[PDB]
Formats: sequence, structure tokens, C-alpha cells
Amino acid sequence: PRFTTGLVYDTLMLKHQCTCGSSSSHPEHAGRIQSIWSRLQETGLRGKCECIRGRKATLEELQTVHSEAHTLLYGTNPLIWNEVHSAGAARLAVGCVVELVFKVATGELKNGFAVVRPPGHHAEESTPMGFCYFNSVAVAAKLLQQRLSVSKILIVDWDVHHGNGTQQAFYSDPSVLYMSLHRYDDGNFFPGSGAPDEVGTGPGVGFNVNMAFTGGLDPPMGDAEYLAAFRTVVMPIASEFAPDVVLVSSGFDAVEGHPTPLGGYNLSARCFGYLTKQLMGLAGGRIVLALEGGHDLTAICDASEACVSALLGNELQQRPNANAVRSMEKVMEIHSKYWRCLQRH
Ligand SMILES: Cc1ncc(-c2ccc([C@H](C(=O)NO)c3ccccc3F)cc2)cn1
Ligand code: NA
Ligand SMILES: [Zn+2]
Ligand SMILES: [Zn+2]
Repeated sequence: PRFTTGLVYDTLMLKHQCTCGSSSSHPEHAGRIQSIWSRLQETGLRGKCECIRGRKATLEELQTVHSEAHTLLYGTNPLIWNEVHSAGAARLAVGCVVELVFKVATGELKNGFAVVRPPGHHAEESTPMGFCYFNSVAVAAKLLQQRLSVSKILIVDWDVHHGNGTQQAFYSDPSVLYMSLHRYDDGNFFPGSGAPDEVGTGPGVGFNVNMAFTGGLDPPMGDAEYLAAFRTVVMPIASEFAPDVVLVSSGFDAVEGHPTPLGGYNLSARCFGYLTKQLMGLAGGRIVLALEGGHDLTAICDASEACVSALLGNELQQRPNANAVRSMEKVMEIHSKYWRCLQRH
């Protein structure tokens, strides 16, 4: 298989759909991945990528993160939740991510983008929430640990909501660095978790980084604020950690056009191209992006285009607001205790 960008998609993930078939009444809908896929087709980006076949995760693979009971309950269906197809679709999302992750980790592909639903980052050990059932990215990381002896994994979560599930999965593990940029507003946004002072536990202390933006939408966060977060917090810590593989929980709901509580921020789709490019400089370019949140179809299609374009190696000022500066300072202050690059902050 050609050493280029990988894509994974599967039409059976469209069948995690309520029988009413409405986008309106359920914002995590089939049209999210359908629209991204055709956008990558239309722009000729699919033709420059290796499109790999996906599969269902085994119950055993799901049990690297979730309890047996949870994997039986949402991973099998004897006689939104589609009573026929959701169990299969949720398993497909995990297995598609896993397949792409391994091809990149082994050197078979350069990098990749997983066009998957339902999303994963809110799913805890025994609890689904936020339209997530199994944590696809966490399962893929665990499998890298158990089947490829990957010593250091960076998980970057740039979905605008905190990935409570992923934080839980690796909270005591120093070999996985979980790094979330999210709207936090002192605990008063969705889900409500992800404080800057949650740094990990036991051997994992210092290896959970919550880049929690606080101060609400006054003014709302934008390109300059995320670029500054990347320059002052994300990349210094990510570089010092020196990961062997990068996984990105890539929600696009920070993009302009997501009203609160689905978003509230003013990132441009282009900015995600620039963030992707910055993460590609780590881990010998071994990076996989998996779709998490993001609702508005033009926003997520634009941001996907810019990420996949950046992954292929193509190409395409302002001070950060006082709320953002205060937020970054709170994080740097906490993490000065654990990271040499922030010792003097
Ligand atoms: C009161 C209240 N406020 C917010 C939510 C909520 C927001 C986002 C997601 C989710 C997400 O983005 N998680 O990061 C999502 C949405 C749409 C499409 C896809 C999604 F993943 C799930 C739940 C629930 N309840
Ligand atoms: Na960790
Ligand atoms: Zn319905
Ligand atoms: Zn989200």
C-alpha cells in the first residue's frame, strides 16, 4: 500500500440513525460523515489518498477500555439507538480507527484521517454519554500499547468539549499523554469536566493536560487564541514528551457557526489545517485524526478538507484575548511543576 495519507470510511456507519430519519431532532446524524466523504471526493483529495477497508472491533478489543457488560450491551443486539444497526455501527467506528492507526504506526501509511461516527471521546468505562458509546481513540491507543509496544502516545483532543472518557482511560498512565483544548468556563459548560488542575494520578501525574479556556464568549475564542495555546502550551509539552505516535480526537465544533452549547467559538476551518501541520512535525509524522464532534455541515467539510490537505503535504498577527491569556497562564502555572519547558512560568 502506497506511503501516503490514509482515509477510512464505511457506509454501514450511516445506519446508526433513528428510524424517524431526521437531522433536526438528533444532531449526531449520518449526514455528518456522508457530507465529509463527498467533499473529499469533489475536491479530488480522496483520489490522492489510500482509502483503507475497515472492520468491526471485536468485543475483546472494546474491553481494553470498557467493561464486559458495557461492550455486550451496546456491541451486540439479540432479540438514539437503532435496534438493528447501532451495535455494528459503533463497533465499525472503533475498528475503522484501529485499522488506520495500525497502518500509520507500522509505517505502511504516512498519516491518516478517520471519517467515523458515532463519536467516542465522552464514552467512559461503563457509561455512554454525549452521543458516544465506545471510545474509538482510547481503544486504538490501548491496542497500540498491547500489540505494537508503542512506548509513548500523544492524544490531542481539539473538539470544543472535554473528552472525559479519554481522560479517564489514561489518567494513571504516564505512557499516554492526554491533551485537551476545550471550552471549560470554570466547569459551567458541557460536559463540565476538564479542570486545569486535573493532571493525572499515581504514575500518571503530569501526563493529563487540560488546556481549559475560561471566560465564556466575551469575546469568543478564535484562531489567534488556539494558535497561542499551540505555541505556549501544546507544542512545548508535546515536543518534550516526544511521542512515537499522535492520535487526534478531531471534533470540528470549535469552528465558526456552532451555536452554544454545541460550540460558541470562531475558529476558521483553515486554522485546523495549520494545527494539523504543526502536529505532523512530531513523532516522524505518524499522526491519525479521528472525527469526534462538529455538527454544521459546511464547517466540518471545510475543516476536514483543510486537515486532509495538510496531511497530504499541500499548503494554504492578532493578540490572544485576556480570557485566553489568563486561561493559558493558569495551565502553564499548574504544569510548570511537571514539564521542563514550563519550569519558569
Ligand atoms: C445541555 C447539553 N449541552 C450539550 C450537549 C452535547 C454537546 C455536544 C455533543 C457531541 C460533541 O460534540 N461532543 O464533543 C456532539 C454533538 C453533535 C454532533 C456530534 C457530537 F459529537 C454531545 C452533547 C448535551 N447537553
Ligand atoms: Na496519561
Ligand atoms: Zn428519532
Ligand atoms: Zn464536541
